[PDB]
Amino acid sequence: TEALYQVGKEFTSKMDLEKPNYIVPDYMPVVYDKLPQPPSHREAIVNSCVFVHQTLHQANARLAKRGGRTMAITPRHYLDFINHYANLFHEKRSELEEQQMHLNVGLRKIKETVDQVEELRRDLRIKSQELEVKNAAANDKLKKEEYAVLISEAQAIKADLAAVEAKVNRSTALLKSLSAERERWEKTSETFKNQMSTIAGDCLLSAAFIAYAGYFDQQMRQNLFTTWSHHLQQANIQFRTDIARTEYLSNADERLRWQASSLPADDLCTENAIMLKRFNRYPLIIDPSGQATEFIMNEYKDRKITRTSFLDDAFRKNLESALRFGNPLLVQDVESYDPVLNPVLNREVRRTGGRVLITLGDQDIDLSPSFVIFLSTRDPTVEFPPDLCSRVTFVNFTVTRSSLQSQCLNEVLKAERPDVDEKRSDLLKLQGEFQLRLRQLEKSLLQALNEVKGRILDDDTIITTLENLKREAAEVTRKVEETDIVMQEVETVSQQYLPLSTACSSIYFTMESLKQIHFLYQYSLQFFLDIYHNVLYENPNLKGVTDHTQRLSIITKDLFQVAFNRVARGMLHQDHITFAMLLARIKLKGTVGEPTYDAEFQHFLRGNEIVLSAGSTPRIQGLTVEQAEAVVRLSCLPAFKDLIAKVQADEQFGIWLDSSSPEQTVPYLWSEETPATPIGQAIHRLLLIQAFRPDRLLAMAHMFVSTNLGESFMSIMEQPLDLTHIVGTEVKPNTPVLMCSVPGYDASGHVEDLAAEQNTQI
Repeated sequence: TEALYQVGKEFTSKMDLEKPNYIVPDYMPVVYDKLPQPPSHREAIVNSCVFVHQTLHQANARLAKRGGRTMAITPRHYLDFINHYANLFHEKRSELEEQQMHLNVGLRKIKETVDQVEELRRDLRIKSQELEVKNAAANDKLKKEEYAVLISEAQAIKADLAAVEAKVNRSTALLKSLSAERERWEKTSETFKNQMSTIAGDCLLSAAFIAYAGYFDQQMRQNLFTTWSHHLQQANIQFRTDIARTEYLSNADERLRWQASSLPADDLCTENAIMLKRFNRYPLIIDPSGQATEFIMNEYKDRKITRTSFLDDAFRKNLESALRFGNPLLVQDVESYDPVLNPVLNREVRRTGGRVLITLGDQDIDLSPSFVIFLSTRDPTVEFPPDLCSRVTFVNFTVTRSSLQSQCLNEVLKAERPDVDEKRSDLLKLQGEFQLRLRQLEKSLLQALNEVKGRILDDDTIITTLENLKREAAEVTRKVEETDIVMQEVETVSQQYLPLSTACSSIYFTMESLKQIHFLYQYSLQFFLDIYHNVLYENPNLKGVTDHTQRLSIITKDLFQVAFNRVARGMLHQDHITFAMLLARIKLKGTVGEPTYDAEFQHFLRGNEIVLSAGSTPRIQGLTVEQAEAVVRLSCLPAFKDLIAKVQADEQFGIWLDSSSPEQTVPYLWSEETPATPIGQAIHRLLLIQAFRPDRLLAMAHMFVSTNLGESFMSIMEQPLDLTHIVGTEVKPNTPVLMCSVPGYDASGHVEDLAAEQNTQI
């Protein structure tokens, strides 16, 4: 902690972190034991910088204790952190001061313009007086050749007055047209002090996010930011809580180009793009889906980026060429990392004799300053050694629930409402261009007032340009309003397909969690997307259906069925009920008319955590000790509060307790106010069976799945595998077919027979 503080304080000396008005809180979140008792604002900032680094150690411990994969936290992360803090602070301070410079110039030109028309109106009145004097003098002289010149002079002044009065009206209309811009610039100028007062805190949070948050998923990234934000609050460090981190670390122009480079429209993906732009250590990209690899290649075509791999034979030549010519290089398969990059990643350059040299193996190479290297892997489960973790910036592309919901909502819209989906796509392109144009319009209009000398009225060209920029600004603003209402037509159509997209994300994230119960249950996002595509485009139940609502019900039903069919063929049969149980719970959440049953499922799981004392559990005649305890624990629900009495009042309960199939005749032994639902009755029977006949819990679970998903939902697993249909239609040629068998079983013969049936060579 002492080393971190000294590094932070020494490295932030160039920083302008002096806030004489800073108030020391009564409870100071001190992490450096020798931090001075009345800490200064700079002392608090460096103390907060130390705290952020130590939070990642706590963060790694929490994921490690839960079995999650963690990457080593090294001092190079801290050096990365403070480096980004210095750069962002200077960048944000420079941008704000530069912006405040234009606003002050723009405001003063408008104020001068208001003065100019005031004297020009005074001049207009003066010129009118001159016309009255000249006309009267000419008339009096005429009433008594030179007088023809005098009236010509008066007529010439009349043209001058006409030019003056037209200039007054046009400049007044310009001032009225510039009233909104003058008001907007005044408001921001007042807020200059507030923004200056939060840059120190805002950049600290932003820099920490770039240096540490890359490897973690959406939930863990948010937890880290909230922990840092909370600490700044206890330290009285000022930071704004309104602007999102993506908006504060990137502009709209860059985000527009990122979309053109096929970057997914997702906040975490946008955060990754910012990391891929503001990195200090070279980025290591983790993208199982592969859009990040495409995005990097789209973003760097103009700079001639080359894709290679650590396993390719030309990697050393490609690396040498990229270093020598300064071209971007993308290297895949970083799980096979070649330690030849160790000097490159550590930036161990030797500058002697006007030459910048990098030692690659035993050969010295001149390093061009435009060189950049990106490392990528498609395996999210790969472990890297701590030495590699210290040399790279982790940028993890993990699927978020919101992003998958958007992907699935868009895909069903494309399949089901192609006219609506196309209209949505055109509007997003139109609105993207429209917002782009407005940004140029406000920038250009600001530049015109910031580059004009003397007065605006003096040069009529400046006046015309402002009117044209204002005229185009109003029309585009008119075009934005009309695109807003048409999106409302798109949004209200898309609301019908929202529950399906929620079901899609829940199903995939259930599939993604199946690796926790067996190492074999590995499922990519493409596997689920193939399932989703099958339900939307290769569904025999939609052949003649035309009603959108009925098609949606078919799609929703068939999505659960195909998901179970394809996943369970690659699961052990003992785990089939577990996956079907979860799909039923996902489908239950989709039913608006059903209750949550959260308490009943809370009791169905865990359950044993309700500790019972010796006096808490009595001796119920007709039940064993374990059965009696299950009665007492189940008694905690309001529905089963009168559980012991109901069993005692039922002498026929003894017969049902020792029946072969008690799950099919579970007595109505639960109390309730309103009549329960068939799904609700099954859950009550499920709790009763678990309490009294745990050997029939699987049988009751199958009935629960039958109640939610149908009687034939699990029937495919009972049939022999139809390898012919799956290989011919469901399996892509690039996808290997994995024949996994338990000992004593071997699927080689099935493949050999399958080739014979198809009369194909193998």
